[PDB]
Amino acid sequence: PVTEAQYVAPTNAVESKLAEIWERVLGVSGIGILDNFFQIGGHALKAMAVAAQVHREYQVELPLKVLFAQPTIKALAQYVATRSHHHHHH
Repeated sequence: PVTEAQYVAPTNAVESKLAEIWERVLGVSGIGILDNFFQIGGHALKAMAVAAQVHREYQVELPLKVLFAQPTIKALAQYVATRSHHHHHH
């Protein structure tokens, strides 16, 4: 009960790349930062397919637990961004 905004195109490059990837998986155009993946027509099978190309592209694991909990470009962009950053596992 918070995804009530109108379509808003991605404005940060990360968001912009994920929105493109969604268009290639869903076969539609106009993916926004607030577009709820499941509302667009996507489902679990599609969600797992997103993580497949993204894991190889962004070098990062995306479990369904994140995709389903936060089915939005904004969420994935931040979840991915914080992981792509320079960690210090040492």
